[PDB]
Parts: sequence; C-alpha cells; structure tokens
Amino acid sequence: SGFRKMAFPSGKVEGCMVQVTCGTTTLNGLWLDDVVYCPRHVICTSEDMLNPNYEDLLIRKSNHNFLVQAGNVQLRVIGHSMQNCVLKLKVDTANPKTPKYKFVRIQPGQTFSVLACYNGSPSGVYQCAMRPNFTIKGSFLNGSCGSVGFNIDYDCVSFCYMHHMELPTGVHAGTDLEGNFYGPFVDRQTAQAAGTDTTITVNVLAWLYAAVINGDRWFLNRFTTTLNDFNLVAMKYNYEPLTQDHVDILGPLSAQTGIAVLDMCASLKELLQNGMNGRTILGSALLEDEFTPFDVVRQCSG
Amino acid sequence: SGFRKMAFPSGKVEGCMVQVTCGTTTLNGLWLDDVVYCPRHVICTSEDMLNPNYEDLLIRKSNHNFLVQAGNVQLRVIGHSMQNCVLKLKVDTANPKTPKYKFVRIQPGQTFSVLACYNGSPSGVYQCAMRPNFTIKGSFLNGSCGSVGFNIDYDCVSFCYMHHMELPTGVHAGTDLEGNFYGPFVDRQTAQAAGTDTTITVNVLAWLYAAVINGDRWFLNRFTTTLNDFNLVAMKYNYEPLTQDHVDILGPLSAQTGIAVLDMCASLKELLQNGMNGRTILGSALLEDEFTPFDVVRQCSGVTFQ
Ligand SMILES: N#Cc1ccccc1CN1CCCN(C(=O)c2cncc(Cl)c2)CC1
Ligand SMILES: N#Cc1ccccc1CN1CCCN(C(=O)c2cncc(Cl)c2)CC1
Ligand SMILES: [Cl-]
Ligand code: NA
Repeated sequence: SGFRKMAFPSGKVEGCMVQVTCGTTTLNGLWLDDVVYCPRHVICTSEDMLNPNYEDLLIRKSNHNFLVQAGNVQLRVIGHSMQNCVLKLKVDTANPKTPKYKFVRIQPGQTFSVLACYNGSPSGVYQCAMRPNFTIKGSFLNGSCGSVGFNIDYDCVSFCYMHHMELPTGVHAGTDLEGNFYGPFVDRQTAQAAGTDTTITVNVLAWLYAAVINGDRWFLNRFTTTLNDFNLVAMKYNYEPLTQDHVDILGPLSAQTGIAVLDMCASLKELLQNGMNGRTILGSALLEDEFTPFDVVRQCSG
Repeated sequence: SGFRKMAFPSGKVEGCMVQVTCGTTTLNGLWLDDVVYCPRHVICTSEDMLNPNYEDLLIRKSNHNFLVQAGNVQLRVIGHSMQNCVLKLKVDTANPKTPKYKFVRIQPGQTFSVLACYNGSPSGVYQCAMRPNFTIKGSFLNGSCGSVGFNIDYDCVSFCYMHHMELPTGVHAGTDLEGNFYGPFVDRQTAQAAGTDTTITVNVLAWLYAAVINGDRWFLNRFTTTLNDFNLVAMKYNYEPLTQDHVDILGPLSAQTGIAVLDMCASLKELLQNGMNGRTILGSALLEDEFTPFDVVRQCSGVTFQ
C-alpha cells in the first residue's frame, strides 16, 4: 500500500551527464554515443541573449572553444552543429555508459522524471508533468540548463525534455532532444509569459482511482453522468475536456475498482462543486493532476 | 525557483541491488563489497512468522540454501551470519560498483530517498521522512522487502533504512543497516500498531522559510511568541514540541530571510488557527512537514526573492 510521487531510477541517465563550457558560461550536456547535446544558448554572452543570431555566433567558434568534462576527464570536441535550439558537439570518445535510448516528444498531460544537474553533476531527481500551457513546474536554479527529462519503457530510456529557461512566474520551459521548444517560447531574453493553465482531467481521475485502490473511498457516490454533461462542468472549473480516448485509457482502473469512468466523473463533479469539506484524499487537500493512468497502474499493480 | 520533493539520484544504489532467494521466498538484498544485506525474515515460512526462533531457523541452513542473483549472474554464498534483524551473506565476488558508503541510524524528522525494488530490480525513487512514531509513509507492495533508504550528501551514500513490513494502517516499518528496528516494532506477525503520529514542527518551519526565500510572505504577522507558549499551542494541534536544538538549527534560514525563529513560530500558530483561506504555500493547501532545514538549504536559492 501507499502512493507517492515516484520518479524512474536515474542511474542510466546519470552516466550520460557532462559539463559543457563555452567562454565564461558553464552548463550541462547529455553524452550519448559520440555526441554531446546541450542548449544552443551556451554560445551566447548576456548581451547576445537580447537578439542572438545563432548561426552567426556559431561560425565564430572552433571545436577547441567548447570544453566538455565527463567526471574528471576532458573530452575532445571534433565537430559542432545545431539542430533547432540544441547544439550537437561531436566528441572523439563514444560514451561507454550509453544506455539503450530514443528521443521522443511528449504531449501535455504526460509525466516524466527530471534529473536536475549542476556543472555536469546530478543533484536530484523528481517527477514533473508537461502542463497544458507547455510549461513544467520544476525546481531549478542558475546552472541547471541542459538538465534532462525522461521515461524508462523497459530497459530503454526515452529522453523527452532538456531544460532551457525559467519564466517570470517561476515555471520552466525547454525543448525536446531534437531542439523543438514545448510551447510558444524562444531562446532569447525578450518578454515571455506562461499562458493560463488548466487542470489535467484524465490525470485527476487516475489519482481518484489510486485513492480508491489505497482505501480512500469517502468521495464515491451513487450517481453517474454523461460525457457531455461532465464536460460542461469541467469547462466551468478550467479543467481540460475529457474525450472518449481518456475514458478508454481509464478502462482497466475502472474494471479493477468496479467504478465506471462516468461514475468517477460524477464524484469529481461533486468535488468541484462542493469542495472536500475538510477532508483529504491520499493526504492532499487539492485534486492532484500529475499522475497519468499509466503511472497509477505501474505503481499500484507493479 | 520552484520547490519539489526531490530525491537523490539513485544510480549509486541501483548498482548494489540484488535478489535473495531462500526456499520459496524471494526478496531484495544490498550488495556492498563482498556482503549482501537482507531482512532475516527471508528464512521464515508464513507459519514461522507468528513466533519465529531465528537462531533455530538459521542453524538449519547451509550457504548453498541462499541463492543470490545480481542481474543475470548467480553469486556464490560462502558465509552467513545474523546481526539483529538483518542477515549478512558473505559472497565470493566483491561488488565492482560499490560506492563510497556508510551506515547511519537516523532520528525522527530526518528525510531520505527510497529506491523501491522488486526481484532485485529498481522500480522507482521517492523521498520519505522518519515519522515521530518511527514509521515511514512509503509506497511498497509485496516483494519490496529489502528495498533501502539513503542520503548522498557529497559522493558518499549513507544507508539509513531497510524495508521489512507494512503495518495495519498502511504505513511502513524497517531497520537501520545494522538490523535494529526503528520504533518498538519486531519482525513477527503479532498485533503491533503504529502509535499516534504527530506533525514534524521543525520541518514545517523550514518549509515556511523555503516559501519566504521563494518570494511568498502572505502568512507572516506582526507578532512573536515565547518558545513555551508556542509549544503549548502546537501540542493542541498534534505538532511535535520545538526544542532549543530546533531553534538553533533554523538559525541559517532565519539569517537569510531576516525573520527571527520565534517570529516564524507566531506565523505557524496563526496558520494553525485560521487555515489558509483558499491560498496555497509552495503549491500546497496543507502545511508540509517532510522537508528538513538541511533539505531547504540544499534546494533553495542562497538569495531570497525580496
Ligand atoms: N533559452 C533561453 C532563455 C530565454 C529567456 C531568458 C533567459 C534564457 C537563458 N537563460 C540564460 C542561462 C542561465 N539560466 C539558468 O541557468 C536558469 C535555469 N533555470 C532556472 C533558473 Cl532560476 C536559471 C537562465 C536561462
Ligand atoms: N519483518 C516483518 C513482518 C512483521 C509483521 C508482519 C509481516 C512481516 C513480514 N512480511 C512478510 C514478507 C512479505 N511482505 C512484503 O513483501 C510487503 C512489504 N511491504 C508492503 C507490503 Cl503490502 C508487503 C510483508 C512483510
Ligand atoms: Cl538524523
Ligand atoms: Na458515482
């Protein structure tokens, strides 16, 4: 029993973290085979950040301008190129600790583990969700750029996030490993803001199923609802719409607990309309939306 | 900025996890140098569990009755001994991935990372605190015994917990790496229950200081309190007493934010009386007690957002 925000074991990713230095800037890189991946903003000075022309800044750099340190060993940079907002530094040694991996782009609502790093050294691991507004509520300080997000699908690491910046509200923005930003953000010091966020409905339902599996049932009721009436309520409370795809994905949890998805939707409707009335669910006074249906099944059954 | 429940990177511990089998029972073991540590209850049947005589059960076992599997490799057991509630299996290979490590016994209120494992293979990592009633609120299923708790302040792993059992209320109990249980618990299937738990006051204060460092001051007030009046009020909400040791430990956070410890105590007294009135603190609608003063300093910026 028990239910905790759980990250994947980070060992396979720790063996890939390196320190990348360009001029006075030091940040983190991901070393896979003979390539080190890092944010392209490593080549910028503070003044360049206002309106950088990355192609022009890069042409002025030689391979020896990039210092890559893996533990206490210097790696030799033998090539460099850009792919979208990530710099790819070709090195002379393949990482002997390279795990089986893929680069995947995740959808809003999906969760992943973040390995926070400073000077190429891992400092902590925590679980995040890609918000509907394409930000992540992480915990990052100066020097954390290049820290990565991932999931592990068996023995294969799926890298899905690389950290680039913090927005004025204290939330975080980054790219996939192909350098495409999540959300309408850019790698330049211009005015940017997180858009209004919404709650991930399918994940709140998954967490209510986790609460039932763990013995917390007070919120269950005799009522059911239709998908259309439930979505009229969800919109009023700034919850994402629930689709038939979401209902299908919750199928297994519904079968195990004997609570149909629309039966759980009626409990959620009541919680949104009346609050918790001084009670908690899995030790929380708010409805948690950062556990996917898969996360619940993986932790509660495996 | 941001504030999350953050665990230590688990790689140094993943390289130590093995599977231990004795008869039909399989659980996890920790392989450090040439010794595999695991719960001694691996030698019990379900019937043995009511009143096991571990010395009598162990004397009937030979080294070859213990099967230890590290990845896809079988390790050879060449010795065995019991130390309190842990079994120590001497093996013929030293773990080449053994990190720099130590065994530390922790006090209530201290936090640590748990690497949940099943069949010697890591499943997930999360942060836990040793509750005042000597239990932990973890996430463990059948097969998780032998999973360990640790901290990694620097490059040295400090192992502080080994998982043995789940109590009737769904909370968890275990030992230090010398086999001494935390709390009054025993490794037998008798009626035992967790004592009434309380909130870890020093950690809630640490977390209020984290909220101030990150730019939030809404909960502060113009008042102060004496330590004794604070404790009289706190104990009415089932909060642990705050001692002069706790006040001293909060000194650095107090100096960084400019808020005296007893002034933060007055804010906590008011939050206990009023609740949050629809507001949140670091994204929570409840007062958080599983971040120590040391955890706050590790994670937070050294510059407060004034
Ligand atoms: N791309 C981009 C971008 C876009 C707008 C502005 C600034 C940047 C880059 N910028 C500069 C490098 C240093 N930096 C951190 O190291 C950092 C990371 N996360 C959290 C914190 Cl508090 C600090 C901030 C990010
Ligand atoms: N020591 C002790 C003790 C003392 C009282 C009763 C039972 C035990 C041992 N017992 C038997 C082995 C299997 N088991 C789990 O694998 C387990 C762990 N954590 C959580 C869950 Cl749900 C299950 C339960 C623990
Ligand atoms: Cl301690
Ligand atoms: Na219902």
